Amino acid sequence: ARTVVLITGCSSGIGLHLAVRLASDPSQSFKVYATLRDLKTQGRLWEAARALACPPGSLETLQLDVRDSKSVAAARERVTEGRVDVLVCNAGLGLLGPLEALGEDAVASVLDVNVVGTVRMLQAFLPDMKRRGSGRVLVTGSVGGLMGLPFNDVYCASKFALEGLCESLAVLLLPFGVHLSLIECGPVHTVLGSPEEVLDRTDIHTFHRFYQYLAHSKQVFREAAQNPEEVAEVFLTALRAPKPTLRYFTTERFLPLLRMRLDDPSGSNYVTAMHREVFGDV
Amino acid sequence: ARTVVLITGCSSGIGLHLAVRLASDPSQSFKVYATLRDLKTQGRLWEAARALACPPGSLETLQLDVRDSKSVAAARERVTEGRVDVLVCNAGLGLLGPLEALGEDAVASVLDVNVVGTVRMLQAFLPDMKRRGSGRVLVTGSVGGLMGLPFNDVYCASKFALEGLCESLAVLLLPFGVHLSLIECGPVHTVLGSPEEVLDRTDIHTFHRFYQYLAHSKQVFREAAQNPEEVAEVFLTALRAPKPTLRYFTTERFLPLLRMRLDDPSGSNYVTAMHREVFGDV
Ligand SMILES: C[C@]12CC[C@@H]3c4ccc(O)cc4CC[C@H]3[C@@H]1CC[C@@H]2O
Ligand SMILES: C[C@]12CC[C@@H]3c4ccc(O)cc4CC[C@H]3[C@@H]1CC[C@@H]2O
Repeated sequence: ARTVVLITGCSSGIGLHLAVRLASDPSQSFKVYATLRDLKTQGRLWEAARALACPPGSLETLQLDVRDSKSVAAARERVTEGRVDVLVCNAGLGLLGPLEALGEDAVASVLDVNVVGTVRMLQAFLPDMKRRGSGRVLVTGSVGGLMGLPFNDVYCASKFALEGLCESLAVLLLPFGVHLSLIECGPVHTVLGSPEEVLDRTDIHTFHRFYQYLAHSKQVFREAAQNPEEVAEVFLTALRAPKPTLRYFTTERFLPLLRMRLDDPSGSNYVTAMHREVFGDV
Repeated sequence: ARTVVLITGCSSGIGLHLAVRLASDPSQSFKVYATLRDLKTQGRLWEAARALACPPGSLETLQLDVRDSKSVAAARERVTEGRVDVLVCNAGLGLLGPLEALGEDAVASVLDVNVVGTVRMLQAFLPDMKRRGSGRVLVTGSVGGLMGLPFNDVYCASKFALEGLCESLAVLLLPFGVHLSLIECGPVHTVLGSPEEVLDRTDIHTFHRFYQYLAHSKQVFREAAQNPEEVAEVFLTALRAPKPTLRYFTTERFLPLLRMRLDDPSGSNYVTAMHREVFGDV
């Protein structure tokens, strides 16, 4: 179809749902290049596509490893239409655990995939959009890019990094007609490490707090996780907005914590509120 | 002396000033390990130390490359007191230019030094502080970690990343008696790329906007840059606070732009205001 969409990280989760949502759109106006790091994981995407009866040719899979600029360049060459109307930077990795228990390689990988990988995509696709004077870039954000969460230090670092990157670009892009938007997701229905391993790399008190955090997050997920269909639709709302805003929120549930965070720049109200919220009183 | 301070990136700028400010303190209560990536750049630090008459033994230089965990481990071993009371994570790199004109290596380096290097330091020193139930960690922040600036995409990405990292850690650290604070700096009196090189890697319109930005920043610096002595003193105010806050601001000048940014979560007021502020009307 006519609007060419390229999405990264479509093997599961939001990327998978978004790819099939667009490819199966009743208007048949989207051509979707769903990219994955490893093609051997494409089965779920095709099963979903078949379930939604995506018309033949509305969806194509490409292997694209955001850690490698050559892979990024090669996938761009595979876009037969010679243009990308909507670029969805969704590829992302999580990392949970006490900071001192995280391997340096794992820390570097999260940043390389989440942040540098997004930079690689923008460097490869943005020039063309600037030239044409049109294009939409949607970036999967997280409420973790808006406020710090204990035991998610590196993940939050990476999501905050995207906020800074995108906001900086948005200020420049205004006159180019290229729109960039972050879709700020809360928990969505869709890694960890052996207790033994974690305990071996941290102290007993940190380990105890980790347990409390895990218990707390499990509850937040139960109460607040959204269906992927609801979240994917927010991407569509952003891509159809004639004048998209910088951020779209999939839920308003965290806006108050965000405001408290915003109203006390010293950060002490937020730190204290979040600490009592997750652990209790200290 | 008694309070052991370890500071990264002391070859120039804030780190250099802070190191000599602490080592020369009239109380003679600080022992400072000033670290540098390359010892051949230590001359300015020693000239400054001599000018301030730092008592012999109040300052020692160590080579510490934050990109290398072995180097981090080796510097930690050189701390003869066997403890670090105050850790100042200051090492930082800047990167200015149109995103598409930045080399992938330069982008990765900024993140590795600014973000992963800080993680390496925390992983190496935080466990000890948690064990003792005391310690202060000061991290050099920037107003660029609080709001996006055009042409500073990667730099802002890295400073925003520190905000997320530190805020996440602060929530956990509250009960450990380990204090973490970001010192949010505006311009301070203390890299770029050939016009030809930049033009070769971007379009003429982006290049034009880059010129406008450079003109604008030159003016902001002239009007708002603070003396390094004033900025270094903010670190001291934070390190002496009995109950330090998460953030200290060296200036209040940008607080309004920060508030506008905070009051419109969609980001459109900020993007528009910043765009007119730097370029004009579009
Ligand atoms: C950061 C996430 C959204 C915010 C969630 C949250 C939000 C608030 C809170 O008090 C705890 C948690 C735990 C899990 C978090 C989620 C894990 C993945 C998701 O992106
Ligand atoms: C980001 C910095 C502080 C904020 C400064 C600013 C702040 C506001 C603004 O409109 C423009 C600039 C240009 C230079 C920026 C500085 C460059 C180094 C410093 O950390």
